[PDB]
Amino acid sequence: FSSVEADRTVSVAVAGDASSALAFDTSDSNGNQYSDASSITNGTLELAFDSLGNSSGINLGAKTTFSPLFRTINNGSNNVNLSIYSSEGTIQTSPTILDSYNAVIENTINDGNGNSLTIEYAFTDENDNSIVGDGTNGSSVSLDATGGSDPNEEVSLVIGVADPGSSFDPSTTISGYLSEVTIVASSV
Amino acid sequence: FSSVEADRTVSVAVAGDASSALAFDTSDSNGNQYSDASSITNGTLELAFDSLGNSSGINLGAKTTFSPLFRTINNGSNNVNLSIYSSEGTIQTSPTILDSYNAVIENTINDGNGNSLTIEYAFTDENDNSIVGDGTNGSSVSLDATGGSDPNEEVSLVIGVADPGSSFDPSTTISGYLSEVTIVASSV
Amino acid sequence: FSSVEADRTVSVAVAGDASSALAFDTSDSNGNQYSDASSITNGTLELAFDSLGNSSGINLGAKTTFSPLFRTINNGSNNVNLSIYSSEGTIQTSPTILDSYNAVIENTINDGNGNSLTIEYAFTDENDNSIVGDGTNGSSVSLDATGGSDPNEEVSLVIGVADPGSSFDPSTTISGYLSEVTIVASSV
Repeated sequence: FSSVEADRTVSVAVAGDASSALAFDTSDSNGNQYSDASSITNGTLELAFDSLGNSSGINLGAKTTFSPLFRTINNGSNNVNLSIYSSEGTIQTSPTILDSYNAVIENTINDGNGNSLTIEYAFTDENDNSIVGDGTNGSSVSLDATGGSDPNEEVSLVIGVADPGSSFDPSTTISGYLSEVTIVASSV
Repeated sequence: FSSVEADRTVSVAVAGDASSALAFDTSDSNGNQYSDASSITNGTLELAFDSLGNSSGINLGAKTTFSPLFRTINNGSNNVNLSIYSSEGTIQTSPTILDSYNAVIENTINDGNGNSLTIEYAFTDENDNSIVGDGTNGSSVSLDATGGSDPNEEVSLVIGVADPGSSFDPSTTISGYLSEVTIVASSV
Repeated sequence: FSSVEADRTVSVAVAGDASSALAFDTSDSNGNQYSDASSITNGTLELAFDSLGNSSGINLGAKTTFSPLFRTINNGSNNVNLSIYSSEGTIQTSPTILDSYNAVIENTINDGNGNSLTIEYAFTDENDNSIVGDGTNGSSVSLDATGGSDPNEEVSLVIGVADPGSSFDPSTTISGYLSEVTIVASSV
């Protein structure tokens, strides 16, 4: 009624690695690292497939499948549909190289004195389901809310690369690959 | 006219939670309540993003949108422009992390052996419009007077936090965050 | 001179609302009532914040400021200084909650199984001066009588209440608040 009101107060906190509302751990107690393909976050989760040592990244002209990779944690106030839609790349359905799974993240680049090289990505999760984000249909998996009993996420990955016998070479420049694989855990 | 007149009497009452000239409540229905992000006021309403059960706060380098959050109730005999702005932070326009909305409440913090980390807050109301208080222009929404027919108000929220490149770490100290989120429901 | 005289007769007329030497009014033609915070005098003028409707009083921890409230009307001869010294309450300077203002009327109350809650008042009118009573210095404003030009008076009000996070609870009894806000219009 014609007045101001200043009774509010707030407390906030930030946790980058293992205590956010939606976190990622990538390790097992008294066990092993799930895989060093992805490393413990430095304050931001990172994927390092493009370089391993004793191998200059992915092997061309074949299918490279990666182990469970990083797990996920949810503690928000609602059940969530975790999904990955990879803003930088492009959503593709009915894959051209990884023709088994339903939908994928597509990327393509060229040499510079050579032309298209085609690559494809898919995150397979629990029953090999391709978790490929939210789109016209996208793809997602169910999760438990704050507490609950059972989160069920160990998001595996598959990398597919074409095999051009010409119009491409594995030497010299290759333009930038994908980055910024966004994650969504919206409500349902 | 050269005389005193003790002609007056007055009655005053105080109520902090659900019955006042301007009230904030969570009284949806026989079915549900509006999320755990802001518990019922203890005498003064409080925002509790500091912790969500297992989680110690918010994700870095990501956008954390939140549910409708607390509602607002007006009971004064005037259509009032409800608005929100923190006296501890500062008003910013054309957000650096939340670049969709028009304006935000900007806050920043640092590690102590690591320098700035940036963060922004936006309250979106019943239609995703950013309420950011009263300023040179600010932002506000309409309301109904005493009784009226439709207070038709609920204040949504979004939290955006920048990503730390190599100049900040969650480890060790993080200086104080925002507090005292004031509110204005002045006369239009 | 050893005798008595009885040449006496002079009438007395009483009117509780408008025709008195000092009076109060609340509305004007073809327009609006100033506000229902103080309804028209029933023979005595009352302040009714306790029952604003759809509310149980004033918000805690807020600078509850109200509309211009009642005006003041004079029909006497001499210019007067108008002030409110609130016999029941206490006079305080350098307010503790409404700190910007000069002087205030102070009151405090408790729970019975809980302790002090602090509240404060002040009127503004022209100059926004407290107009709080006559005391060691008090606070007053000038007013004209028998027309001439006009009284040019309208006494607004502000209500401040503290924000105790403990030692108090809205629940259960809150002992009596202020009453008898006395008014003085004295000679100068």
